[PDB]
Amino acid sequence: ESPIGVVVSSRRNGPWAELTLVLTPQELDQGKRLLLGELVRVSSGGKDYVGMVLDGYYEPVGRSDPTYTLALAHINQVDLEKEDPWARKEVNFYHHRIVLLGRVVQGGLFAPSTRLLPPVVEARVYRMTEEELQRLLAAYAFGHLAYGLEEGGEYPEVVKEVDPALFVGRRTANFGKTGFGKSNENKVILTLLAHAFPRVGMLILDQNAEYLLQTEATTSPGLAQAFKALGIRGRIRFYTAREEAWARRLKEHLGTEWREYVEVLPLKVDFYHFPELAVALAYQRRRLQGAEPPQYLENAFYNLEDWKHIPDRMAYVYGALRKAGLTPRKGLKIKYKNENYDISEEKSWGNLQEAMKGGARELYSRAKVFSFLRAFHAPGKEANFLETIKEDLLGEKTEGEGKVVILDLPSLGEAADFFTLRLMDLLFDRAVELYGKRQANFLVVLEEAHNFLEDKAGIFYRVAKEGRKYGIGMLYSTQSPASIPMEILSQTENFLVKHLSSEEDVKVLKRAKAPFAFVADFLLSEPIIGYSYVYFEPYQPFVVPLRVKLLEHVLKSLDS
Amino acid sequence: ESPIGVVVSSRRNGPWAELTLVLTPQELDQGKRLLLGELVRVSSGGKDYVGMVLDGYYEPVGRSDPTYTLALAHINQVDLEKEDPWARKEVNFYHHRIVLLGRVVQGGLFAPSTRLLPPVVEARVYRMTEEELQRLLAAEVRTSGSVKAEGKRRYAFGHLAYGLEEGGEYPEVVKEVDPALFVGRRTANFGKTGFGKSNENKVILTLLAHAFPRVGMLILDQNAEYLLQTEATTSPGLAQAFKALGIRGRIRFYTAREEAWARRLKEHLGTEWREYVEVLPLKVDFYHFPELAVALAYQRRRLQGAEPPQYLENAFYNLEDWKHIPDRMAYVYGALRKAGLTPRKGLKIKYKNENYDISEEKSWGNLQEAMENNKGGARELYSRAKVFSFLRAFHAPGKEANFLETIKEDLLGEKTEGEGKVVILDLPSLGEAADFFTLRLMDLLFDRAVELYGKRQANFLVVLEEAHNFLEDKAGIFYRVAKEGRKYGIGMLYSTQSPASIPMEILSQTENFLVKHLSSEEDVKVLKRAKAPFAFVADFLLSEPIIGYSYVYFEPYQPFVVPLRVKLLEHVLKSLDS
DNA sequence: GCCCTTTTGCAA
DNA sequence: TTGCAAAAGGGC
Ligand SMILES: Nc1ncnc2c1ncn2[C@@H]1O[C@H](COP(=O)(O)OP(=O)(O)NP(=O)(O)O)[C@@H](O)[C@H]1O
Repeated sequence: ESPIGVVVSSRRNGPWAELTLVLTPQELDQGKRLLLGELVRVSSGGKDYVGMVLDGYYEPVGRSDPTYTLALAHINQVDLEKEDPWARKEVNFYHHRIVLLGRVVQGGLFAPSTRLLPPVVEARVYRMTEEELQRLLAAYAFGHLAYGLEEGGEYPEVVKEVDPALFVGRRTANFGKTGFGKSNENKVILTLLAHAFPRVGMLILDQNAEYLLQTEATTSPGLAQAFKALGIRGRIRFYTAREEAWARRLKEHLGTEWREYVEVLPLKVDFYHFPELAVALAYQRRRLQGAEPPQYLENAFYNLEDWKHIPDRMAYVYGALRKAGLTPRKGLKIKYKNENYDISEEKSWGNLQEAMKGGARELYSRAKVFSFLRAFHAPGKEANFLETIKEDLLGEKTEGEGKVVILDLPSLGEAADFFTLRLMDLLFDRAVELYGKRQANFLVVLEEAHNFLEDKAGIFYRVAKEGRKYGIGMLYSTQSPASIPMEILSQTENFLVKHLSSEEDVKVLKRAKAPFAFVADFLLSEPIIGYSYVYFEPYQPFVVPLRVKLLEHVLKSLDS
Repeated sequence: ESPIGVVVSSRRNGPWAELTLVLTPQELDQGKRLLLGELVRVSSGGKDYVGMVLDGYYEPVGRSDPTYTLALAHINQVDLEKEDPWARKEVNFYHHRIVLLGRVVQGGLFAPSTRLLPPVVEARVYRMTEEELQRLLAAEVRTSGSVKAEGKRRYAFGHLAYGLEEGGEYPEVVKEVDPALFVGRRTANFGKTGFGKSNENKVILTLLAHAFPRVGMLILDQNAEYLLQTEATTSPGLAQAFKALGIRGRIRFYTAREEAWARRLKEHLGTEWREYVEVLPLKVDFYHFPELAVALAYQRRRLQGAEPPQYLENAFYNLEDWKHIPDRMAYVYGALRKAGLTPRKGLKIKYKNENYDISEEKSWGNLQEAMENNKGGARELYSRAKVFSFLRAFHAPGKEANFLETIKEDLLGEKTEGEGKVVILDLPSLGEAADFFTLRLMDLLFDRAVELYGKRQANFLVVLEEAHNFLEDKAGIFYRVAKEGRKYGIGMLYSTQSPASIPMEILSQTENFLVKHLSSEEDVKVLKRAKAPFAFVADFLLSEPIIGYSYVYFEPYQPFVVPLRVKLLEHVLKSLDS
C-alpha cells in the first residue's frame, strides 16, 4: 500500500525511460527486496505505468566510507547488527534501476513507452498485486507467473489462459534448446484447445512419431492418451502406412474400445481408380521440383478428363500404369479395340502389349515416369486420402466440428516431403476458393519448421505470409531462431521462448522484437526446464515469464 | 508568452547546434512539461529558430545531495508537496536538450541549420502556438530573395501529433498537400501490416482522382482491397469513394469472377453500379486471337533460355501473312483444337472449298481426315499441337476481348487520351499466372510508352504491393520502370513493409516517404542511411507501434520530417463534398 | 548448382 | 535426313 523505495533520478536511455530507486536500511531490515525482472507499478502525474527491474548495485549514500567502516568493524570483531546500530544504519542502502514499458489504456490496449519523463520528486514505485497482474495478463490455464526459481517469486494464481483468438489465424513460434519443453508446451495448448473450444481443427505433421502414442519416459504422453483421459471421443483421424502395426499398438494402451477415440486410415490408394490423380501427381512433382513439366505431361494433365470417354485412349493410360509396375487387382478387364484383356494375368498382359492417339501413346511409351507412384499404390483401396483430408479439415459438414488430423510422416519413407508439399498446396487452394463463404478455422502444427520455411517460393512460406486472411493458424517449432528467416520472424505475432545457450540466437531474437532485449541475459545464464518467456500481440506486447504445466498434471487436474 | 525555462549551455554536436534547458521547481509545480520530439521556438539575438526536444535527464543543480535529501524525507513519511517547501525547491529541477533545425525568413523560406551559436545569457525558449505551427508547416526551401509560388489548391492530409500522449495532438494544425507531388514521382509507403497503409493509399488515390482527372492509374490489387470494403473493416473502397464524389465512367475492373464481383458491386453501390465500374474478363478466346497464342508459346521458351524451335519462330513472324490464306489458317485452328482448346459453338473452318464445324465431333473427324489426306510452317505447327496444351488454363470461348490490348488502349490510347481511366487488376483470380501476366503487361506498356515519346506522354501511376518482391531484380521490368519511368511521365507508388529489401539505388531517388511502425532494426537503419532527416525519429519508429500514425517527408524542399495522424477517407470524402 | 552435350526415338 | 522432344551424365 506504500512505495517500496524512493526515486532519486530518471532519464531517457535510448528508446526507453528509466529511473533509479533506493532502498533504505529500514526497508532492508524489514526484509523488503526487488527481484531482477520483476514487474512493478509506477505512479507519475496521475498515470500508472508498467515497469521492470533491470539492474541492482551497491553505492555509498551521503558522506561515508563503507569499505573502511566495515573493514574496521571486522578487524575489531564487533557484531554489526547488535553492537553498532548507527554504523549499520549508514551503509545499508541499495540501488535499483527500473525501465518503463508503457501503460494500459481504454479497452485494455497498451500504449508503449512514453514521451513524458517523470520528475523525481513526484514519481512513486509500488509492488503490484495479484489482481493487477491478473488484469495485466488477461487483458484453462497454460502457465503461471514466475520469476526464476526464487522462493516467493511464484504466483500460482496468476495464469495465462488458452483462447482461440490467440492462436487461430495467427503465427506462433516455439523456441528453446533440446529437452526444455517445446513439445510439452505444444501438447498442452492443443489439449486445452480441444477440450474447451471443440470447433477448432488441427493438422499435425508428426515427423518423430510422438503426437499420438508416447510411452517412453523421454517426453509427455500423446494426444490419444490425453483424449482418452479427458473423455474426448471421435475427433482424431490418424493417417499412416503401417495401419496394422499402429492398430496393434493402440489396443495395448487405449484398451479394447480404442476405436471410440482414434480412427486409423491408410495412406495408400488404388491408382487404377484414380488415373487423373496419378497424372496430376506426376505433373505436380516437377513443379515442386525445379521447373518445366514436359509437353506430353501437360497435355495429359489437361486432357485426361476428355480422354475418359474413349476406351482406346484409356487403354494406354492403364497400360502405362501397368508398365510402370503398379499391381492391379485380380480380374481387371481392359477393353482395347474390340477385345477384353486381363492385365493381372501375364498371358493376357503380353497379348495386349503386343496388340497395342491424342497423346496417350506417348504417355504409355514413357511409363517409367510413374514408378514413384508405387510408394502410394495398393490395389483395392479406392479412397483418395487427399480428398478425405480435404473434407476432414475444410468440409462443409463441419461449420464447427473439430477434427485433429495427425499425419505419420516417417511411414512414407522418402516420399514424405513431396506428399506434405502437395497436401499443403491442395489445402491452401481450397481455403482460397472458399473465401467469402466460410473460414478455414484450423491450425497447422509444424515441428522442426526450419526445414519447411527455408525457400521463399515454398507453399509453407506462402501460408505463413497469407494464412491470416483465410483463417489458417500456424504453430511452428525450430529449436533456434537463427534458423528462421528474419522476414517470417518479424511478422510472427506470438512468441514462446525457452532457454537458448547461444548469443547469436538471443541477438536474432531481440533484433526481431525489441522488447526481447530485457531477458537475453536471463536466457543465456538460466537453463531451467519448462520455464518460458511469452509475448502476445497486440494485447500483451511485453515479455512475461511463465512456469508451464506438465501434461500429466494438466490431465490429472482437468478431471475436476 | 513567457520562456519555459532557463538556457544554461550551448554547443555544436556534429552538423547541428544544440542547447541545454533547465526546468525549475516553480515551472515543474505548475504542470509545465516538454515532450520528446516536440517543436519549440528559440529566440536569440533577435532571431527566431525552430528547435526540437531530443533528450531529458535529471542532474543536480548547485551544491546539493538529492539522494540523501530524498531518502531522509522518505524515511519520515514527509510529503514533499505540503510539508517541506525548502527541501522540494532544492531538488525539483529537470534538464532537456534541444536541437536547432533552422529558421523561417522572408515569405516562408526555410534557412536550414545555422552558422551562429547562440550565447546562453540571452537565449530564450518558448512554447509554440497553433498559428505559429500552422505557418511553420507551410514553409519550404526556396532559392533566395524570391517571392513565394502561390501555387494550386491544397487539401488536408493529416494533423500534427506527438505519439499517444494526452495534450500531444493538435487537430487544428494540419499538413496540406498538393496532389501534384504524387504525379510523375516515386512514393514509398513503409510500415507494418494493418497500421494504415491501405487507408493512406486510398486517400492519395482519391485526391489524385479528384484534382487531376487527366491522370490514369494501373493498380495491381494483390489483396483485393481497392475496389470495395473488405469483410474485415468498413473503410470505403475506390468505387464507393468515386460514387460519393460523383465521378462517372472511370473504373475498369478486370477479373475472372465477374458474376461474384457484379453481385458485390450491386449490393454496395445500389442498382446503378454499371455507371461507375465496368467489369471485364481476364480470359481470352484464342480462336479470335491466334497471334496471342503463338506469341505466348514462342516467348515461354525464350524467357526460360535456349533457342526457340524453327517452326515456332517462323509462325511468330509469319502468322499475319498466313491470315489471308484460309488453307494455311485451317492448320492453326486445327492445332488449337488438337491441343484441346474448346471452340465456341458453331465455329466453322474452311479447308480447300469445304466448310466444317469443329465444334461437332463428326465434322472435326472429317476435317482431320481431309487435313492429312508444305503450306508454310502451318502444317509443322499442326503436327506438334501439344505445344499449346498449357493455354487451356487461360482460354475461354466467346470473349473477343484481349484484355492485354484493351488495357494498353485504356492507358495509352489517342481516343481515350485525357480523362485517364483507372484500371484495377484482380490479381488473385489469376492463380499461378498472376506474376507472369503482370510482368508481361508491364513490359508491353513500357514499350508503348517509350514509343510514344514525343506525341503524347504516358501520364499514369503504377500502384504496386509487396514491392520488394519485384524491385529486387535489377534486370526486371519493374526495376527499369522505377529507374526510368519519370522520363515518360510514369509514376510509381509502392508499399513493401521491409525497406531493407529495396535497393539503395531505388531508395535514394524516391521523392515521397510515408513511414509507419517498423519492427525490424535493419529496416530503420536503411531508412536512416537513405535519408538524413529520418535520423531524429529512428528510436520512436522502433519502439512505438501506433496505428494510424505516420512520419511524412516530401522531397526536395521539405525542411524536416513531420509526424502526422492521417485523415480517414470517410472524413476526406465529406471535406471534398463541401 | 547450373548450364552443355549425348543417345534415343518419333516424325515428315 | 533432319528437326524436335525428353531423360541423363558431365563439365563449370
Ligand atoms: N513444463 C515442464 N515441467 C517439467 N518438466 C518438463 C516440462 N516440459 C518438459 N519437461 C521435461 O522435459 C522432457 C522433454 O520434454 P520435451 O517436450 O520433449 O522437450 P523438447 O523441447 O521437445 N526436446 P526436443 O523436442 O528433443 O527438442 C520431458 O520428458 C520432461 O521430463
